[PDB]
Amino acid sequence: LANTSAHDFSYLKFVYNATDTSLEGSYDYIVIGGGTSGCPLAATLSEKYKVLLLERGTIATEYPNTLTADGFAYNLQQQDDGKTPVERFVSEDGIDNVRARILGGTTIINAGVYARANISFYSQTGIEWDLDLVNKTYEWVEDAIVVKPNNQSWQSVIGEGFLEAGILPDNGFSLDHEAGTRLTGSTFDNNGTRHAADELLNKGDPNNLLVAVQASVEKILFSNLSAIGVIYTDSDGNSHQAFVRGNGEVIVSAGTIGTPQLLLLSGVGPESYLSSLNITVVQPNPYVGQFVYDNPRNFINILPPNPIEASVVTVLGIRSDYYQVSASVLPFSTPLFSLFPTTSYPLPNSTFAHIVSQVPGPLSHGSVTLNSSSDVRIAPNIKFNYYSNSTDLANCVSGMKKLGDLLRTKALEPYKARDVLGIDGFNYLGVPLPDASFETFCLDNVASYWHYHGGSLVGKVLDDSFRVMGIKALRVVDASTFPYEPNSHPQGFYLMLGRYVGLQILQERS
Ligand SMILES: Cc1cc2nc3c(=O)[nH]c(=O)nc-3n(C[C@H](O)[C@H](O)[C@H](O)COP(=O)(O)OP(=O)(O)OC[C@H]3O[C@@H](n4cnc5c(N)ncnc54)[C@H](O)[C@@H]3O)c2cc1C
Ligand SMILES: *[C@@H]1O[C@H](CO)[C@@H](O)[C@H](O)[C@H]1NC(C)=O
Ligand SMILES: *[C@@H]1O[C@H](CO)[C@@H](O)[C@H](O)[C@H]1NC(C)=O
Ligand SMILES: *[C@@H]1O[C@H](CO)[C@@H](O)[C@H](O)[C@H]1NC(C)=O
Ligand SMILES: *[C@@H]1O[C@H](CO)[C@@H](O)[C@H](O)[C@H]1NC(C)=O
Ligand SMILES: *[C@@H]1O[C@H](CO)[C@@H](O)[C@H](O)[C@H]1NC(C)=O
Ligand SMILES: *[C@@H]1O[C@H](CO)[C@@H](O)[C@H](O)[C@H]1NC(C)=O
Ligand SMILES: *[C@@H]1O[C@H](CO)[C@@H](O)[C@H](O)[C@H]1NC(C)=O
Ligand SMILES: CC1(C)OCc2cc(C=O)ccc2O1
Repeated sequence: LANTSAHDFSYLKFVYNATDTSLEGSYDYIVIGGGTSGCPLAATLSEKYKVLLLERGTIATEYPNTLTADGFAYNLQQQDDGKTPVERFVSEDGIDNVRARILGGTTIINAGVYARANISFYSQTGIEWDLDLVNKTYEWVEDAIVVKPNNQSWQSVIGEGFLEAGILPDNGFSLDHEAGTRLTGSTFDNNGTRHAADELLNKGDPNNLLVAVQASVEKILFSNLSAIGVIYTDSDGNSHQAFVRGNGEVIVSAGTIGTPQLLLLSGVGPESYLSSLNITVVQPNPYVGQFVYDNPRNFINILPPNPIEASVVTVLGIRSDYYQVSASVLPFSTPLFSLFPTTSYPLPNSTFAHIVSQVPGPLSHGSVTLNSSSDVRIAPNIKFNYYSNSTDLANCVSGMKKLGDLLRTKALEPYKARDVLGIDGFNYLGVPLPDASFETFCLDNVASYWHYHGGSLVGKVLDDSFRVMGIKALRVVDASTFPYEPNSHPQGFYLMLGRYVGLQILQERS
């Protein structure tokens, strides 16, 4: 595991403004999106080959509140001016949400929880994974940016509570997604310093890796149909081109939202849809931007009568049908955008525990469609269809019942306002817990867990080597690739995946 240490910006020695036309030319690899998967992918490829990583956002030093645990709230409170590390959006379901716009991607703005994929996930996918290498790649990530968290009083309360509520066994400290209660890893260190995917660029070869920031990739260029390069615009609005050469490849790592958007803008997607927008079809595929998922977050907020210490989430309660955590949160008068599903939600006057359950899968899905047929800076439309699938609603009911059981534990009893027998002894911010009343509560108070995925699925858009079917020299590696979560907290899987696929590409080519 990593030690406590300052965020390592050594890689800035090979980070350039996209305004620099001398970045234009031929590379072995172009990676689109310097995010969770993109950074370790570009770093891994750079060991042997000339790599250009293109990121639309700027560098994290521009936004210092990205670099500490106590800055997390600030980035969600900050208004979206088009340059900030948090890009705000609202799904067509009406649920507020955010995505990253910064070098390091969503690892620079997230809640830092680190876990490995459920070990059953690999065989569920039917992909022929090299499982030894998957595990070597987790250790490569974890040695760089993951710590064993110190004890935090609220996380310890919640962990005792989960165990008392029957979320067994006690797994102690473990990175594994397994049934029961555990302390997991964190990408915040014990000093509260954020570590992130951008630090994995420090593993790249500084003679082979170049990173362009404020590089907005607008189109994949095509040739036996092959990807050959990209068009990208800089912060001044000028256009630039970069190309791959020989046996090289373009990899799209622009995320659940960015990947399908760029594929559609490039003419890769459903024929009738693209034809309807007068976008010339390069490669018809009915599934680009289809099977987009957002695992529901359902929650209560308790307001203890005595202050609790704020905490980062480290203690997880895992069952097959729900994944539960709690954060202890300082009061604020500026809302954290997407913490609550709309801007019309009460402000907390005192410290509160946000007590949460996540629906696995989920089975409900929607889509990403273009808002503009030309401008990548215009966010696409996204709809998740929360609770359209009744299995999802059934699983939320089970989770909400378990949060009921948690509020009844001796662990939580000291946080009640009134020493009465029932959970009405708590004071709530927003809607308290109440099968039909649990269904209404699930449907009406749903928020994003922020762990959205899909839009470029393996088995739909991609083959088992993450290649776009029908196109040579084009891959996709990010959270657009899988229809189900790998675990409760997927950043660990997607960081591993960038390097892993990087290694498969180098092997394929060797
Ligand atoms: C607020 C929040 C909290 C979270 N908390 C946790 C947690 O604690 N633990 C956890 O495991 N998971 C957490 N997640 C989820 C997890 O962090 C993400 O699912 C994962 O990081 C997604 O990785 P990605 O590579 O698919 O996307 P990203 O990391 O978002 O990378 C995509 C990159 O592409 C760039 N980009 C997009 N389009 C273009 C373009 N056209 N040209 C150039 N660049 C482009 C973006 O700016 C971005 O940097 C959280 C998510 C959020 C939003
Ligand atoms: C890139 O250069 C422009 C001036 O041409 C400036 O406005 C911008 O802030 C620079 N971006 C970065 C990331 O340095
Ligand atoms: C990979 O690591 C996990 C623990 O995360 C372990 O259960 C599993 O046996 C390992 N698998 C292999 C193939 O080594
Ligand atoms: C962490 O500290 C808390 C004190 O609140 C203690 O109860 C808990 O047992 C500790 N956990 C471990 C694994 O040491
Ligand atoms: C597509 O172009 C044709 C002209 O060839 C026009 O009739 C039609 O309205 C256009 N559709 C859109 C959505 O631009
Ligand atoms: C792990 O994934 C497998 C297969 O997809 C599933 O059967 C199991 O419920 C998951 N375990 C947990 C604890 O989520
Ligand atoms: C673009 O987005 C807005 C809301 O975000 C939506 O209401 C509008 O109709 C969208 N346009 C298209 C063409 O999808
Ligand atoms: C829910 O999802 C499964 C696919 O995983 C499907 O069999 C079923 O039709 C869906 N249920 C509903 C209510 O649509
Ligand atoms: C549990 C979850 C979703 O994640 C982490 C988190 C942090 C804050 C910080 O102020 C507030 C709420 C919150 O919620």
